[PDB]
Amino acid sequence: QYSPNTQQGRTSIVHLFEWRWVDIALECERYLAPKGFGGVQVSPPNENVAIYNPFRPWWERYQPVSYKLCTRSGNEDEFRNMVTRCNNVGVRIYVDAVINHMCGNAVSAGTSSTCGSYFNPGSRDFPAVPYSGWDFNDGKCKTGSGDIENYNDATQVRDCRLTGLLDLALEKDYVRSKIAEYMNHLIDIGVAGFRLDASKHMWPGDIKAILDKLHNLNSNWFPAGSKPFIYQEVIDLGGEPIKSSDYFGNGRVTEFKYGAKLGTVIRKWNGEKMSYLKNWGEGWGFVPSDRALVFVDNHDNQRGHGAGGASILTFWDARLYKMAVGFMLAHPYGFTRVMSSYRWPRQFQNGNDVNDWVGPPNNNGVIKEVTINPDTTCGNDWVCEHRWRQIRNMVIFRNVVDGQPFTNWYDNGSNQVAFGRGNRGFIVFNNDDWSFSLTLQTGLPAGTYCDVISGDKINGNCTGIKIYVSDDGKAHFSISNSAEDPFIAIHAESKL
Ligand SMILES: CCOC(=O)/C=C/c1ccc(O)c(O)c1
Ligand SMILES: CCOC(=O)/C=C/c1ccc(O)c(O)c1
Ligand SMILES: CCOC(=O)/C=C/c1ccc(O)c(O)c1
Ligand SMILES: *[C@@H]1O[C@H](CO)[C@@H](O)[C@H](O)[C@H]1NC(C)=O
Ligand SMILES: [Ca+2]
Ligand SMILES: [Cl-]
Repeated sequence: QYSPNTQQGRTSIVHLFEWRWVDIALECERYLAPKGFGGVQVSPPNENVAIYNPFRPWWERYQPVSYKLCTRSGNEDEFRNMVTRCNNVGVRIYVDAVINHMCGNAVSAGTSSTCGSYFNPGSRDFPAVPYSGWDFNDGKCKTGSGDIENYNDATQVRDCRLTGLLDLALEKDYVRSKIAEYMNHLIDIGVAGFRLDASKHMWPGDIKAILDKLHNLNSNWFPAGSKPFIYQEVIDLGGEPIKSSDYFGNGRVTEFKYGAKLGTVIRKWNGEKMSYLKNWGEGWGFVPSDRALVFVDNHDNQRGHGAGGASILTFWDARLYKMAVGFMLAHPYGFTRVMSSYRWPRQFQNGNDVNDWVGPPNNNGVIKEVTINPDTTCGNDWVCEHRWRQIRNMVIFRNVVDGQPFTNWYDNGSNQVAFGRGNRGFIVFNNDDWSFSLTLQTGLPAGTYCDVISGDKINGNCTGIKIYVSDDGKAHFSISNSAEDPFIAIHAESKL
């Protein structure tokens, strides 16, 4: 459950948030496989509630009505077509598995379902699964409301309703088996693994009993004996009784302190500075690298439903976002996930921002198509961060330096830092308020290399900055603090 099951040399996954299955299939063929992306995390593919408004909020997909594969991203035929085409070009599919709960215990304030299945939250009746009142934790939870009242309390966190969502009794083997039936149907179609939603709200032993029922991967594409990659969503910020180490036996765990701290460091909060990232990873008290799923959108779609660290980013903030993603993709700690988002307005109040009824671009309920502009960016309100040159080229950097050690760290005691990845990559960052201009030791061999942040290596030549490495691996780097991207990255495949 710890190995990503990606093709050798492909080292990251991209979350194509709410994209349609057809658009992900095309993206796998025209962009993700040619650019070496390891896989895609898709939004929940199972049937969910549809509020009566239109209003198609993003959170509707986290309220299951059944396990039929029928959502605004597409139906089962479209889902199987996407998994087949993506696996055929070596791009894996990871499903967001919503298994802790069904929909809101109320929600009947006005609602329907995405594939027409009947459901009634009040009587706990979900006949398309089938689940009844005997399959929920209403009698195990001991709070007066039935909802979680203290989110650091270990028993309420796992047995009571998360924000009113009907909580499944995962100690029953019937419930564990229905969930495994759904997840096994997905593995058999060709899925390579899963994001386990709300894992903090499930007991480690119940998750393991579900995982022990999971199938080996489809051996028409994966070697025999391969097991599904599992990454558990658990926000563990520090002193609470629930800890990420309660879940290492089941698979990887999301390290939310990674994106939170990389965000406060790049923003210099409280005097923090990038030179403190010298011992980034386990030196910062994070989970072990072989159990970490890392990302920098600490909390994307930062609406009111969220109890943790958070930082969403715009223009001067897109600059900080690209710097954070580049540091993450060059650093060897953890398995990396990049987020691809959609555009949505903000309100500018409550302290930071509050336009929160966000939902993806939609064609009257169904997700809109992803369009590609002539410069390879996207239209139709999709942001496509994974197509930004600086991010895409850092996804490639991570592949090129796969397995090489962290080495050659440099820092100026403030926010100008640099490090190498063995003899195959080197990266330099300037987040101070003055320019950087110095000769540093790399582990790279002599030659001319293209900076992949400011340009590309096209046809034996570079489109942006060129870096010259001398015979003893030293190289001069000059970075203005006024550059749009104050960092430079070079690697073995961007050498001329
Ligand atoms: C121009 C893009 O067309 C497609 O991507 C075809 C997707 C597709 C999905 C499900 C099917 O059963 C199918 O025949 C085709
Ligand atoms: C080298 C071993 O390090 C660990 O096992 C870290 C465990 C750990 C558990 C929970 C956390 O929230 C965390 O940051 C770290
Ligand atoms: C000139 C740009 O053309 C496009 O962006 C086509 C997007 C597209 C084409 C076919 C599809 O089935 C789809 O989902 C999306
Ligand atoms: C590409 O251009 C750089 C200068 O920008 C030069 O050093 C390099 O030799 C050129 N490539 C070839 C193959 O001549
Ligand atoms: Ca629970
Ligand atoms: Cl997550």
